[PDB]
Amino acid sequence: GMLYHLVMLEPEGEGAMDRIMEAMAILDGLAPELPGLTEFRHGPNRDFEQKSERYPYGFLCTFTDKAALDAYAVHPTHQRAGGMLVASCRNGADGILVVDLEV
Amino acid sequence: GMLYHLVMLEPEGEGAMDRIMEAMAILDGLAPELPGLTEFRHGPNRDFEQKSERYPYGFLCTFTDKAALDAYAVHPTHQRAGGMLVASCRNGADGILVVDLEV
Repeated sequence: GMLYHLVMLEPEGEGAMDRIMEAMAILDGLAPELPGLTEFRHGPNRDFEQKSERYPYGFLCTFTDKAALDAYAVHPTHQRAGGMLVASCRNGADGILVVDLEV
Repeated sequence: GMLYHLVMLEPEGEGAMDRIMEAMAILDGLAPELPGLTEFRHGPNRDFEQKSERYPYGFLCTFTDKAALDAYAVHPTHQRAGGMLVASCRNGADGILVVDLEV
């Protein structure tokens, strides 16, 4: 079963978006190197209906399967990028919403 | 200018999911008739990191542009299905998170 991994971010502090944007470039580089991560996309939340105002930025990974998601989890590039995101968000990991939709 | 429209649901009540799957079937049949809606997916949130327990189900629509999202917004068949989602979630539309990532 195919997994859409959605990560919504709550930036907090001076240089939070800058660091997040470096983390996005780090993850753009990683995606092509992981065969089970078929698509990686990121951007501002335009929130046209004003129903997610807490999360001004997010990203999406599409994985072939759970093995692919786990390969991504553990890769040193992603652990570094993940650390940077946690350092850039409100109350750390608590300012990061992660959904894993099986589609 | 491509838009990822993500809807996460908080079902509330007996028969909430039953109605949500009815609304999903409506959107499955509509998506193919909306040419700027290039992909429509949905399923349960496995939430492997326990970081989104609130939202057991969700869906993603990929739109080519804002005009495509607007065409979906105003389509009477989408509105029917969206009213069903609202009436199936906790405290109405309060139980629905909607992101629009511009990617």
